[PDB]
Amino acid sequence: WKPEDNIPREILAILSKPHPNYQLAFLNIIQLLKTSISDHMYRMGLTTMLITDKNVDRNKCIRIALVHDFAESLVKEEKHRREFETVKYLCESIIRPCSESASREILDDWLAYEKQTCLEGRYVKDIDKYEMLVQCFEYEQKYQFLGAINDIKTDEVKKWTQSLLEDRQAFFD
Amino acid sequence: WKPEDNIPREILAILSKPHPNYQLAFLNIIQLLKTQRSISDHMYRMGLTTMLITDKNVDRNKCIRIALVHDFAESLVKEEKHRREFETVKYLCESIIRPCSESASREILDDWLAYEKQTCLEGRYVKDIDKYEMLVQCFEYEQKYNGKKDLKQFLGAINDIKTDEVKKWTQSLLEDRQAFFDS
Ligand SMILES: [Zn+2]
Ligand SMILES: [Zn+2]
Repeated sequence: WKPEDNIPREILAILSKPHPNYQLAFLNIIQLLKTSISDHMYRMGLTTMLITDKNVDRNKCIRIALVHDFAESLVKEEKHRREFETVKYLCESIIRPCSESASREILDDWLAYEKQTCLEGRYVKDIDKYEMLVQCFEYEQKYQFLGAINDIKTDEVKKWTQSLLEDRQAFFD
Repeated sequence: WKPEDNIPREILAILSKPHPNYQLAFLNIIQLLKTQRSISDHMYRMGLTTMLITDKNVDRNKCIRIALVHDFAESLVKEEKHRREFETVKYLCESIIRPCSESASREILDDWLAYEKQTCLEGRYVKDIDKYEMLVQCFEYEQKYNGKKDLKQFLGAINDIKTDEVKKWTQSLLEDRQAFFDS
């Protein structure tokens, strides 16, 4: 495989020339965030700000909730590896040139989500799930949840889902 | 006028309710921000753009937050228009953010204030980037043609940028656009 087979032809052309415009190349690879996971990650980022837990840097939480689904855009056993190498490629062939801190921190936050070596990654995955719960509920509000209270880690988002389920039982009747 | 006018009823029902689900209501308010002048997508591309700041003297966390909130007063939208957005941010904070995270309320209010009215370096950077990506938009559009172009959005860009770093980005971009038109 090759982690450029999905990078468009002309962005590849932009980066290959010596000392390219890595910023426009980024704002182009991102101006592709609409296929719409851009809204998804943005909404999750805004949601992270509501964590009561004192043991939280919600800034890293936003970082995680802004970069994690942003990997599966290009790209399982082969996946969460080759996704790792495409994140590697974006970090070291786009971000590392014109940004020192960002390449490192971005990769390690992507891992912090894709291995959950941090409480923030756990919160962000909890949110990727609980927002979808909200969406299923607000959908059937015009007319499936699957044990998802078990499928939540943290106690805080567990309580969020508990409130959501109370509202479910209110609605149906 | 008052901000409650520009708010869907379903959410107000979620709110004048005993044990209101403030998180669900916040998620609803966020889920109807998908709309452009999408603005959720605009703020997301902003959020990932601001991470490309290398002015070591900048809190890019506050940058990402200002970016992700600076245009959030937009479900509730002629000097009084900014009055309405200010009262809107305040209404959303005192009545939706305070009742579930008292600190996030004063974080969001002051991040929005740091943007629209400038207060920090992070605000300057986020504003410069809202202009920069619009410039990228216009250039890609102009590229999909032989030119014209659509000068008028470019006349005088390097003067609407306040930071050195984004001035540099914009200089590179204007160079490449002149290269396009030299063909
Ligand atoms: Zn997701
Ligand atoms: Zn903006």
